[PDB]
Amino acid sequence: SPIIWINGPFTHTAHTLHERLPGSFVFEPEEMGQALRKLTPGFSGDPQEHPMWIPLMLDALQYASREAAGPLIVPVSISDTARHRRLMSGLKDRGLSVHHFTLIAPLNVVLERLRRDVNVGTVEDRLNELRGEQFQTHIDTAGLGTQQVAEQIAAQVGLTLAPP
Amino acid sequence: SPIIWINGPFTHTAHTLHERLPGSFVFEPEEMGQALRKLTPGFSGDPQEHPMWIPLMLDALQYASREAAGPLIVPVSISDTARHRRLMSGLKDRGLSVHHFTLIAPLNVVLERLRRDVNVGTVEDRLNELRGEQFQTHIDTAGLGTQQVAEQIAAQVGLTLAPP
Ligand SMILES: [Cl-]
Ligand SMILES: [Cl-]
Repeated sequence: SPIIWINGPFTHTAHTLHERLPGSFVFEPEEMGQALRKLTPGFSGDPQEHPMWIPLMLDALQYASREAAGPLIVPVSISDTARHRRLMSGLKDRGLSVHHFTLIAPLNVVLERLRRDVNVGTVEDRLNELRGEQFQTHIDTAGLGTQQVAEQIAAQVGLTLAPP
Repeated sequence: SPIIWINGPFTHTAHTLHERLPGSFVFEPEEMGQALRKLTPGFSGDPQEHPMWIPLMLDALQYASREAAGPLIVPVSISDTARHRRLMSGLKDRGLSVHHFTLIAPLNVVLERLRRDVNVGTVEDRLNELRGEQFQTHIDTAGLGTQQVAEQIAAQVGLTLAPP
């Protein structure tokens, strides 16, 4: 069944798609990061930088793929071109064909989300990096609510959404 | 005196500019990397990933700046948006105002250079990353020889080149 892989600079999109695709399951890669941080002596920093995170999370994803009734929805937040490539070639290796998207979001929307929980230049650098073609397919969310992003993503992948 | 900071995906440009700007000096950041690799217990990997490389190379650059007769020319090869930012804010901190450029080079030119000493997708990912606006000012070298890139860079920074 389809795998919808959504990279973002921030979440709600994944949830919205989930609510409107019956049988769908939200696979959260961070669960593998939390396991690895607890199982590793002397670990610090971003769990998603653990050397085993990419291969073990993708192994789990492959198994999840075989068990999924409906579409498998995977929210990620990756900025590193090298980690992105590693992930993309890992999927391919495992024979997994995913619909992969990167959300291009307006600076003010990102800054406002971060504040409701931040150097503007550092945020803008990130958003500028995501706009690189190594991150295609791009979905620009300017002027769109979560419902409309979800709808746009579903249209691109050829999926019919249940109503809101 | 002006600092001409040239990031590239590959070298010859720096040399050409050097040959046509009397009094100029080519500052090679990799010399600091080689020192740090030899001075560090258990070190492996890219010397330019050494945690002290950014701050110590930039300290050296600041001193070089005070001693330079002519323009200071600095060839770098950086792909990491995070390392790029670190470098850019480090310069600013040290009060150094540099003319910073990233060469956008054609895929075939890069692939051909690498062969004369390589996964096409991995190269293309890198070139796509460099085209991000976090890497401005961009200089697209399509159709240009080293002499013409040098000339273009000099024009942008307001410098008169000696003849070839
Ligand atoms: Cl795209
Ligand atoms: Cl530019």
